[PDB]
Amino acid sequence: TTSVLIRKYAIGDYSKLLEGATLQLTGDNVFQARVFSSNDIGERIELSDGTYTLTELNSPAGYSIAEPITFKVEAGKVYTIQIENPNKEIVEPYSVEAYNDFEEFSVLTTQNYAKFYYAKNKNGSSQVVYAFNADLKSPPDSEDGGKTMTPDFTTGEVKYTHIAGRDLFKYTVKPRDTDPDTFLKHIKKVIEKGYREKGQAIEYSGLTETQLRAATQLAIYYFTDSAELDKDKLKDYHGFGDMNDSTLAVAKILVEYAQDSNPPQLTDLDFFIPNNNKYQSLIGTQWHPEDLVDIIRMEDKKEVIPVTHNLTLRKTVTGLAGDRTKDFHFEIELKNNKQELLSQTVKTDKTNLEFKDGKATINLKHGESLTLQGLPEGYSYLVKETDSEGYKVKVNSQEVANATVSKTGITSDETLAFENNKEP
Repeated sequence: TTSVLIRKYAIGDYSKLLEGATLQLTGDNVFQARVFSSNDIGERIELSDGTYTLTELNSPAGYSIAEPITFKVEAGKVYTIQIENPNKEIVEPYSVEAYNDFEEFSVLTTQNYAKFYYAKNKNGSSQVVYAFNADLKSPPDSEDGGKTMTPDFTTGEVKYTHIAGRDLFKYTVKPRDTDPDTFLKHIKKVIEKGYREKGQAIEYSGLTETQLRAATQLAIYYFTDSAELDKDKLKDYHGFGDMNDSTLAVAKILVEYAQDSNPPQLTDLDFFIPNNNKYQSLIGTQWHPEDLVDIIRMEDKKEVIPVTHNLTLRKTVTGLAGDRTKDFHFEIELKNNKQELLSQTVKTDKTNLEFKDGKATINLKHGESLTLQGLPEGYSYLVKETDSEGYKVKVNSQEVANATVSKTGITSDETLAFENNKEP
């Protein structure tokens, strides 16, 4: 039976796992549902075949609650929606070494390439690897072929989590593609035709191993950082001015092959993510599935606009025939900044309010009010008083025939003062 780890990550920052999220895992077989706190390495569980569901009961301060993940365990494998689980990672994260071999020398034209990146395989050998982010820091310098590494000044030793390169789109900063799967194919085929191993046959006449590696790396950038393969535009671009014309031409051949319709011959590649977000993620040239186990990966959204707002409803009844102890009812529909219904709990000065598919219902009598709290920037409301029968209705002193009002793009606190009038 199947090993899984439940790991909580923050969208956009994978340098460590996101701790203190309250998580619940639910199934439907003979399996005991359980609650736990997301932690720095993952939650290890051994599971029988069946269908399970991970739910976030709530999130660390400053994060949205994520959508529940449903997955199925079958015959030692994990499936989700239907595909086979793409998240395969090592058990001790940020434990793999990668380094830039600071003492290796070989030029592009006039100047040492010096982007000689490697990750250490479990058995001690070194695989060639390539940067995925052209502006972040390279793997730590080693002066002795990867046996010792310069630490980072602030976070210390920089090590990496080894994952299967699937779903690599999210680590790109400025990619050309918009389809994740298309993107992945592009990447695997660049690697397919580029430099992978010491002493391999260089299909391209007159290039050194190092010049191919440079070509390969620039091709990756084409796709990951939208690098323009043009000698003019490259003059000052991370040392690629020193790239001669034929070496550049190969880089083009790699991009053009990858863009073509052939399936990738590579099924899978190692990928590495560093424990410092200013450093670059690395795409490997080899594939080592022995160490990788299934991860149920849930990604929490950083709360992007820390500013939140209040919305107050009031009821006042007037005229000689107005029932001051009638409960008037209000249907409230909220949509967020990006035009999406709110399926979440909401805080008030009284008891809390669950919103189901953008909606919720409250009531008030003459003199009662209710303040909603902590609604996002750019939110919009639609609010209706549902039982106005008999009463002339004004909202913020405006006659409102169908007892309904709306407002989009709200950048501050807002008030809806309903008047219910009934004269005899």
